[PDB]
Amino acid sequence: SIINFEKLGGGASGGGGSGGGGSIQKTPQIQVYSRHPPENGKPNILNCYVTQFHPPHIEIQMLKNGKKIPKVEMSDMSFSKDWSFYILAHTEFTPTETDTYACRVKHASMAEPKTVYWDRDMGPHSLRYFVTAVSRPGLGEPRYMEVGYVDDTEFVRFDSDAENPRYEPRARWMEQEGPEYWERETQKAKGNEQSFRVDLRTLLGYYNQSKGGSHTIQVISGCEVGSDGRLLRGYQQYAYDGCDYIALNEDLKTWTAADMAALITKHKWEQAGEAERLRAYLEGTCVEWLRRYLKNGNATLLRTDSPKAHVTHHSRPEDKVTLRCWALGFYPADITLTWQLNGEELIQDMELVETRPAGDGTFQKWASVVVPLGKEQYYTCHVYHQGLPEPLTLRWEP
Repeated sequence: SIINFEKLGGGASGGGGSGGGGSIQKTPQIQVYSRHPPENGKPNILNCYVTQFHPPHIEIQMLKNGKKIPKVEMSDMSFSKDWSFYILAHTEFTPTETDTYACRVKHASMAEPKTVYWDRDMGPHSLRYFVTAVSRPGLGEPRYMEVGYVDDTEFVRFDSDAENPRYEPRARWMEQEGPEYWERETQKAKGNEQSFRVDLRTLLGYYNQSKGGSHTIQVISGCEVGSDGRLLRGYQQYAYDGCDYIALNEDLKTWTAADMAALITKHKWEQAGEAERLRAYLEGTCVEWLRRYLKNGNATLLRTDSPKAHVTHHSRPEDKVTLRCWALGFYPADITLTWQLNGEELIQDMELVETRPAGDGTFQKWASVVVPLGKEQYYTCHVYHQGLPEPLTLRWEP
């Protein structure tokens, strides 16, 4: 159960100033890949994973031979610890030897759209809420969202852009909670929504910004609990336009304000004793709810799926070749892939991609290294996953 938020601003706006402000935007990183190994003629799923962008508004199109693919599905949007957003776009497809596919992304951080082609060669716990409020002048009321996570597993979601906004279960095990729980969570969310709507208007003034620009307020609120049931860390962090604004310090008593706008909120919260209110929520209410969700999600939550791995071989200009170590279908996402030459790790020359979702709940990752042609048998790939009884060792097999 997410906390009921206290407004960041004093209420009254103004701050005689317009067209005086705006922060850096973050460029999207893109990966295009199939869910399953690509076999010509076999239906598969093609993914376009877009991460690290800010603001949240983004346009994604998937292309087949240069033409827009009409039926492209989009996952709900989320954001990570660094405040940057991520989303997965996917479409069904049956790959062929000669059909080219690509993913095109339009985002304010870039001058023109970016097209990325599909290259098909060869023991604690935490309850955290990720909150997003995005103003959108002209296009309507601000979009407000509350997303809940038990150990990085999304389990509840409230989105104001739904037809009649309501908290929804995102894991089957939350279906146990009765009507009173959902009703109370839904009403608290709508109350929180109003708080952020007012803060959006107020911070617009604190930063002397134009009235027609879209801005974002984000929050990460929650608790990390040790196996002994004791609070390990409490979180109450805010960002404005993707940059730190204010956060409760580890002492659960004082605040760290990132700029002068935030000092106004800090002073306001110190006088009202907001830190004490959060400390109580973080050490009590948050921990109690986390225990209740862990109980209900028991049989589902702890589970792990070890990576199925293998090595692929690819030509490089002249006497060099690339060995690519693949780790597929694993869960959770945490994993380590390394290449060794003579029992020694070659981290400083490996090429790797950020771990990514297959779209079926599992993850994928690969690490590669360039080696002399004919020396492939001198290298070994090591896959360390928490689901592995023992770290895996693989070699290229011809």
